[PDB]
Amino acid sequence: SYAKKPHISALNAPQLDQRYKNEFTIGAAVEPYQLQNEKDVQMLKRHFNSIVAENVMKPISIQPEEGKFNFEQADRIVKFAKANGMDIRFHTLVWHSQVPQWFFLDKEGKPMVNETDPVKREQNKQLLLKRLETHIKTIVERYKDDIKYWDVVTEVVGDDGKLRNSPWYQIAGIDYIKVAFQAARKYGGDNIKLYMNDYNTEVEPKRTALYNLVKQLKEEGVPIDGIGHQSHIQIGWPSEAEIEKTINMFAALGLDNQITGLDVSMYGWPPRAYPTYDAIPKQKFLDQAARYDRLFKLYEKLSDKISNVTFWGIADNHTWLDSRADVYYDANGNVVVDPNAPYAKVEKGKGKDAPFVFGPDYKVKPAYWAIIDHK
Ligand SMILES: [Cl-]
Ligand SMILES: [Cl-]
Ligand SMILES: [Zn+2]
Ligand SMILES: [Zn+2]
Ligand SMILES: [Zn+2]
Ligand SMILES: [Zn+2]
Ligand SMILES: [Zn+2]
Ligand SMILES: [Zn+2]
Repeated sequence: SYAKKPHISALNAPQLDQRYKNEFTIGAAVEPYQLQNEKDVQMLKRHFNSIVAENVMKPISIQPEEGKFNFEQADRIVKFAKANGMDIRFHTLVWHSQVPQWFFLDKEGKPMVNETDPVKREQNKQLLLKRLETHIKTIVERYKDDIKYWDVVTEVVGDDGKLRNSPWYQIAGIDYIKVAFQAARKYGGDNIKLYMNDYNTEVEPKRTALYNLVKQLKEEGVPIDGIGHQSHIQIGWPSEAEIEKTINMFAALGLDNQITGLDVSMYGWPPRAYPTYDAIPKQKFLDQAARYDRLFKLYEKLSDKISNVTFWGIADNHTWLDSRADVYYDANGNVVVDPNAPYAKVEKGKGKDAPFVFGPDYKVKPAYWAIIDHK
């Protein structure tokens, strides 16, 4: 939506959070070093009223060894948020990735998943659940008065619609999920909001499996306040109709919905990326802008069911999507972006994606104009 609107500096542009302030908060995911960078600091102060840690609040960053709690990096994000009146989301108490291996070792240092004895497997379950509770307890006791929104568990449903068979599930079964939420509520109180977080929440069979899991846990009294939709999406997929169906489905259970990791990739899956930002054709940005136009119009339509929309980054110069931006080369060394075309080699994670409404020079993209307006 609109290429005649100028590529002005985002520090001079109408504030994104103020545009949406009655509909939902607008958040950004950050690393502590960005709080020491003038442009990123000015971007966060100008456009965002919610914040989340890209990495420093994941389990391995918080307790990389048992009894070793590293809160300094997370503290810096909390301090910045409080000084600027930003909501805080905690990502994340429990996850099968970026999680320290000491959790899943038995008393003799051996992997719990390998235990054959049912008596010892039960002891390992209780040990893991005790470690889980202490991890959550320590974190929540420190941050309960500062952080309102919590991703308690992340990605616990597999893309096959079964519970993800992580070491958490192998060792302790479904109880690790129940214990995670119960501990967060116990040590954090009734005012913090507890979320189950996942990607491809729009996609069956994961969507209905997520729905059934949360419905069952809540019937058993497990405290779950909402769903965190990572929303790592493409220009085409998933459709707005299916996003709407998903939000409505979980809202019918009385759940809040938060969009926790929004980025609109320029590519399909697996991605065939351009090697640089400059090589991305202008038309891609127009296609992205129209997708963003439709997307935020739908979020506004559903604003009574969505409390927050967070982008997984600030501006196009820094995005985890670059780690997936594989560049395919044909036999002559020319870049191949057509998903079906011949190619000879791939350079994994070497290309550039462009997923936000702010460009890598901190100037606004056509996607910005598409969501700042009221059309
Ligand atoms: Cl309004
Ligand atoms: Cl990253
Ligand atoms: Zn309004
Ligand atoms: Zn603001
Ligand atoms: Zn360049
Ligand atoms: Zn709302
Ligand atoms: Zn990053
Ligand atoms: Zn619009």
